[PDB]
Amino acid sequence: KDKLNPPTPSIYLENKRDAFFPPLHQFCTNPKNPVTVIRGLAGALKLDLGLFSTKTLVEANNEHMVEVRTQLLQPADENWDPTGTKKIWRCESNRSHTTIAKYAQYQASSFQESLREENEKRKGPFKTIKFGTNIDLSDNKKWKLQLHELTKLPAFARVVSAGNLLTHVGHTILGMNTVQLYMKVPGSRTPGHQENNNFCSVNINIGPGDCEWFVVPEDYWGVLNDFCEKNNLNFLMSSWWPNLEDLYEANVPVYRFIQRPGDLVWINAGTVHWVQAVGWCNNIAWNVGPLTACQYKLAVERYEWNKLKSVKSPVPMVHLSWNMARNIKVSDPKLFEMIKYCLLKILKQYQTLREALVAAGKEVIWHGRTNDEPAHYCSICEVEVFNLLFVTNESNTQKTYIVHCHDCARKTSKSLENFVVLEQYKMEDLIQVYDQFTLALSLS
Ligand SMILES: [Mn+2]
Ligand SMILES: [Zn+2]
Repeated sequence: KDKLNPPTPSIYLENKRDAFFPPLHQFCTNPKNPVTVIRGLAGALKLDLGLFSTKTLVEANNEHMVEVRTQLLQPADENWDPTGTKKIWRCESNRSHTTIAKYAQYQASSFQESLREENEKRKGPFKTIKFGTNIDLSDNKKWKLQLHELTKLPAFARVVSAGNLLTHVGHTILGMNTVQLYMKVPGSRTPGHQENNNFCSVNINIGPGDCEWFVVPEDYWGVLNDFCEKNNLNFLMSSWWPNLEDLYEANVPVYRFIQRPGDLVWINAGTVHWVQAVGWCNNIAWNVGPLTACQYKLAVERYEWNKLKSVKSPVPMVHLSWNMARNIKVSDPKLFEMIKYCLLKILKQYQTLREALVAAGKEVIWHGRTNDEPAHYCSICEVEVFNLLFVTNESNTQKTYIVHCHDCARKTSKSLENFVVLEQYKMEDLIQVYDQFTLALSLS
């Protein structure tokens, strides 16, 4: 079917008016558009992409850390087993570290080398390449000019904004509400995935070369999960590169497009995607969480799925839900009902546990909290832990306060005799936040 190769939702910008036009924001967050390519974004805003060129990055912080992926240079849109015999989903990829200066040297000499090959005239086996990924641009003292340039974007796409759920978390989530950079050579691949907790993502290509993107809508993610399981792969944790002929056979639609320098790619919530560099280029990217029923729902879903799969959630959705109720006026009826429902479940579960502890003669110790204090996760199983923290007698004494969930504490100490129970929020105060959380009127 032609329906299996649909056109890319595209927007063509010419000037700042186009960029700040409110129907642009609405188009991107619309659940019917799995991806939006905003062409000419940098040119329309007069963004200086030069601030992210390799030459500029070397000057700024030449010893900055780069995560290296070593990969094979695969042909076109395919992925072959190392012997060149058959197309498979699993990708070979090995990890190491380097610096911006050292990777810059490789990026440049890579280009010079292919110029010489091009002037020499005249199934594998495949060449080996290196991809510089996940470069941390969180420090405002190291990247002042770079980060300031990105405040020129329209609000809905900024790293920080009043309408961004990740801004309301209240603390840093590295690489989600901070910027990451990528330095590439041709063939540099990002394997198949969904964003952390299904949050939207924003990506700008710095150039000078192009990237090629492959995209599948959220509601087909289960099909790809089966494919992984039938090929002995972990959908969430393994490196895989889909066989397009398999997807076509299974009637999965695939959006495919080219991202040129200055183009911005908006990946909508839960959209499955994978990417490869066509030329030599750098990219920047971060996450955003629009205030919509769709975004909140898909985020909660992935939060619960990660528990079943024993994978940590980078976004603490309990902590976030309470902050929304504390600080945000919500006027969408559907979104409001979702948050209210979740808070009620949290409150009931907490009341049940607390009464069980008291009925068994276990002391609950008032511990309170400092504000802007991040959410806590279990030091053993990495689940989010809210309000009641389980800490060993020894860790308490030393005031290291090393957090455990209730289940992990019980597994260690059958009657909790080795633990104390710390409480960060009074029940009356949580009940009030819940009771005063009501639907705001908006005529929009
Ligand atoms: Mn991504
Ligand atoms: Zn645990």
